[PDB]
Amino acid sequence: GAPATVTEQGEDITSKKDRGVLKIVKRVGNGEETPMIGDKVYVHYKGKLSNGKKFDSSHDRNEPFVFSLGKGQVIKAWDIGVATMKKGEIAHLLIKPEYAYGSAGSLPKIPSNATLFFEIELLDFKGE
Ligand SMILES: COc1cc2cc(c1OC)OCCCn1cc(nn1)C[C@@H](C)COC(=O)[C@@H]1CCCCN1C(=O)[C@H]2C1CCCCC1
Repeated sequence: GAPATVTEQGEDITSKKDRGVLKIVKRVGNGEETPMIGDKVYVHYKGKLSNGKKFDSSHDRNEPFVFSLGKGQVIKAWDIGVATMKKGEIAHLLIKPEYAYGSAGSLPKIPSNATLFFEIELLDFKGE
């Protein structure tokens, strides 16, 4: 499925090049601009554990998820990944625990050493 394709063909977008955050562009966005640290970013997403029956989606609430890039509301992988995206882009990210909830996890929601998969659509971003 989608996660396996990211493993096999995804680009490593980490600085350390440790394959901690792998990305496939599923739909190319518009223009050249990508968001700056501090920008408010508006997305739709679906997320799941790799090896789990936990699934989460913005589409359930039928409203975009909004956060400030780099301000710490979301996992490191999201700060790294969303910063690479253009408006209108859809991407798949596969994420090792070091860039998500680590060895500890965050129970009950997130277990120890969980790999996460997301599909993210970057709808818009706006400066502070
Ligand atoms: C729908 O509720 C949740 C969704 C997800 C994780 C959740 C969660 O709350 C229960 O708990 C993680 C542990 C507690 N927590 C929450 C937050 N920080 N720590 C803020 C939260 C915004 C952090 O979430 C993220 O960084 C990522 C990216 C943004 C969208 C949600 N994210 C999740 O990790 C999901 C998670 C995805 C995989 C399947 C289980 C849910």
